[PDB]
Amino acid sequence: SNPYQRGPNPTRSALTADGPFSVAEYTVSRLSVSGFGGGVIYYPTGTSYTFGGIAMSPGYTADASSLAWLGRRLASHGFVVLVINTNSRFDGPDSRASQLSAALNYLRTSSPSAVRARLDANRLAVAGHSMGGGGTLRIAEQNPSLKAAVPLTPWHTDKTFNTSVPVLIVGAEADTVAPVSQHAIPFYQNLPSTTPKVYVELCNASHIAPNSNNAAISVYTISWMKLWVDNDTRYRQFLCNVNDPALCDFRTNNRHC
Ligand SMILES: [Cl-]
Ligand SMILES: [Cl-]
Repeated sequence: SNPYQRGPNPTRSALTADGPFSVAEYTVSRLSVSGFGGGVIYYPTGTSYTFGGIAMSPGYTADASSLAWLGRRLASHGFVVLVINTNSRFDGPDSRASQLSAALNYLRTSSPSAVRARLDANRLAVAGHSMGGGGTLRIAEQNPSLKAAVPLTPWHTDKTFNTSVPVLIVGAEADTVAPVSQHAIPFYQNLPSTTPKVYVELCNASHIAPNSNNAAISVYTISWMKLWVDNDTRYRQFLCNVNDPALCDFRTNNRHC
């Protein structure tokens, strides 16, 4: 049962480190693509399976290297992951959405044959930090064929996204760049009631929490991607009846349970 199932039965502990798949890396140079600023693809190797794909945007003034740890972590749990560089480091959230859109088309159509051989382009998802997270909400609303969206410490001036794509938002309690009361929590609140949605808030963490290995971001991002990109109900346990000391808030409409 479940053609998309990959990897062993999960434990929390296994989800805080790199997973069972070996990972290859391919550098997409800036000038080799129109529509975004290149980036790095992390993708499984040593395997004959196909996997869902994820496009992920860094944050304001940031490089793709800021999220390398998470691109590798995801790919090692069984995902083809393209972390973009933006055309300009100063690009805003809606610009980042359009570049996510270009990056997804690139992954499907024009990436190297070794990458395409590992990708099931029918199952794609998006994630992003800061302003990249605002771009994630924008594209989830523009393109409801996506399987999931994970905005990390997100920032946007627009507060309402009418999307049927399942969304998990990571807020940081002590974020002063995108305070959760103005950004993350309103985005959560304003998503449709019928859309499966989760908000998790990291205790004593600031806007830079996504820039380095973080156990909570690892568990919740892996689990949400697994549950919706792979229909993998083994990951429901990490997302249901949550009692996590690392979190200082938790909200959900509990549609995913
Ligand atoms: Cl913009
Ligand atoms: Cl092959």
